[PDB]
Amino acid sequence: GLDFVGEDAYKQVLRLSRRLINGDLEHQWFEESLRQAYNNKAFKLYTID
DNA sequence: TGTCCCCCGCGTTTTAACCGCCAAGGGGATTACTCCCTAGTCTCCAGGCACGTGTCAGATATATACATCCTGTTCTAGAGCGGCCGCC
Repeated sequence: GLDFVGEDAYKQVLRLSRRLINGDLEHQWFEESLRQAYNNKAFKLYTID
């Protein structure tokens, strides 16, 4: 369920940051989703927690 | 005994070693279900062991023959000496 289709990207990355701070996201998957979601442009949110 | 060049003691400046802190995510450790194969017999039989023996490669033997090592003699190169020549 890390895909972004059928949902606004901003609310989705907000929820992703919530579970990212929550410590149950397996970080590499989170930066991979950011890479294939915003075409590598969201590199500043890797250390949001 | 000498030497000289190879290694030690020390000054200086980097450098990565140890420590403080942080997550991670493969991975060690534990628990459980289950499934194969190894524990344990019965019977037997075909390979393995004790016995017996003809035999074929190794050892003894000795003149012959290697075979290299030690030594003697000769060849040739090197240093010393002496005679001859030119110069002051």
